Amino acid sequence: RIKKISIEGNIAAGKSTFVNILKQLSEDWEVVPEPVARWSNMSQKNGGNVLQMMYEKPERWSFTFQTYACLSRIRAQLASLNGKLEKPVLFFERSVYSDRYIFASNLYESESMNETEWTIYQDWHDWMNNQSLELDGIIYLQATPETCLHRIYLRGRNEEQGIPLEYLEKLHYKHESWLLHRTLKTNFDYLQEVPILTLDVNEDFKDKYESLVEKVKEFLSTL
Amino acid sequence: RIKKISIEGNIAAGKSTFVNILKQLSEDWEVVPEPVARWKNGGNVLQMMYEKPERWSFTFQTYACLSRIRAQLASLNAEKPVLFFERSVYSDRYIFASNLYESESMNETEWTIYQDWHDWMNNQFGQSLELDGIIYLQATPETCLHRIYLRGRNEEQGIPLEYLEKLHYKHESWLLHRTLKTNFDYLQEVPILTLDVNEDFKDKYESLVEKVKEFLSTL
Ligand SMILES: O=c1ccn([C@@H]2O[C@H](COP(=O)(O)OP(=O)(O)O)[C@@H](O)[C@H]2O)c(=O)[nH]1
Ligand SMILES: O=c1ccn([C@@H]2O[C@H](COP(=O)(O)OP(=O)(O)O)[C@@H](O)[C@H]2O)c(=O)[nH]1
Ligand SMILES: Nc1ncnc2c1ncn2[C@@H]1C[C@@H](O)[C@H](CO)O1
Ligand SMILES: Nc1ncnc2c1ncn2[C@@H]1C[C@@H](O)[C@H](CO)O1
Repeated sequence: RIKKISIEGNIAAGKSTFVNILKQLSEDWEVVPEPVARWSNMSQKNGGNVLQMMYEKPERWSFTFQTYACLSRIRAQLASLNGKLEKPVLFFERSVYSDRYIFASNLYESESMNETEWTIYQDWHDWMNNQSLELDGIIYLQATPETCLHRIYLRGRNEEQGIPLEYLEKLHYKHESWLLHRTLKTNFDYLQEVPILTLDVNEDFKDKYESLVEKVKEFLSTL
Repeated sequence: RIKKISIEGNIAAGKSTFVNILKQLSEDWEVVPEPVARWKNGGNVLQMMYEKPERWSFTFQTYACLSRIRAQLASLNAEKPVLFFERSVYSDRYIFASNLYESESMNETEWTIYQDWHDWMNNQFGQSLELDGIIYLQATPETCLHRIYLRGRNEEQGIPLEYLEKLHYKHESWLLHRTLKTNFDYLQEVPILTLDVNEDFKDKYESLVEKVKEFLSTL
């Protein structure tokens, strides 16, 4: 019996950092890192190609990217149900919900996907998933768009130095509608009541992470 | 129990005609017809695919092949049931997406990604969408183009002849010479039936339907 937890947060808030932190702390704790972040500096080929494209001309490629990136996530968390794990916990790096209600939905609103692409994507999504990876909990790593902005700066990936404060602000608002106010409605009945834990990570924690983690073990003890 | 046979063939060779014909002759005989034939968003995407195919080919193929996949999964649930599909997931790939890639309307990345996906879309869900046999409706491309005009269609009245030829050779290679190799290995074995439908058969299909039965009798 493996519990599944999704760790969520904006570009550069500290997800793979944190995710690599609890990694080391438990033999019963495994993580699945988001394939998009690894393409991000032969699936690596396809993955590498589509990301630069996506940046250069989102209005052309958001639909091919979002489907490929989401397919990539389903097969990764699947191959992890196997892999490992007495008191198992699987941490996901972001989820198939993130894909759709944060990134895909955002590109429609931005018009980089038209009604047709969005409507198709929505039922591919709806369908692709009805056919196991339901989550037991959600951890929300909360940071302001300016913290993420400088942390994209401490990361120094080429492509992301472009990314402007306004796109981060945009994504922040959607994480807050979804994970705090629980304002957003989904087409997945259960994700209206998945328990959620919200961690504030504006303060660095790379070597001052004990409370965060005590908070994690608590919430985990209450599932 | 429920055998699945594919009716294959170039555009307007007569596939929609033969399966409807076959459909009235036996309580054991049902069919699942390809959605592109049928073509809301499928209709916008189809229309866009005629407009700027270098833009919409990847998107159309996706939707077209999963729109097919579910349709056939929906049908899959008499004494000797036989379900004929109006083409298969293989047609989608090794006839159409192929060609479109070959014609540069998909780039390498697009192509590789689609093959990957397909590879996975039709394995995860291979539970009986797998074919028992294939019936190749064989027509000359010059025949298929009269039937293009016969069927009288908006967008269709301009199919260059040359395209139909693009589609012929691919069929012949897969279906006649059997030169074409895949990643659906079973496929390079499965019995194929080659039918000549150059002669109109709308009201003369007994010889056609005789063979289909001699054929089904050996599976
Ligand atoms: O407490 C922290 C958390 C994160 N980071 C840095 O912020 C950048 C982006 O964080 P990460 O890649 O983990 O964010 P993700 O987007 O994966 O959430 C990296 O340079 C991390 O070193 C940091 O310096 N202090
Ligand atoms: O023996 C035949 C078979 C077909 N057709 C006509 O050819 C057109 C296209 O055939 P169909 O839609 O069946 O071809 P498909 O694309 O479905 O292979 C239709 O208007 C048919 O009525 C015909 O006149 N004689
Ligand atoms: N679905 C997605 N998952 C993870 N990251 C995504 C997704 N869609 C877009 N991105 C990011 C945002 C940006 O860094 C780049 C393309 O804009 O990829
Ligand atoms: N996958 C496909 N299945 C059936 N027809 C297709 C497919 N891809 C393209 N077509 C045809 C070719 C042309 O007649 C029209 C527009 O591309 O649809």
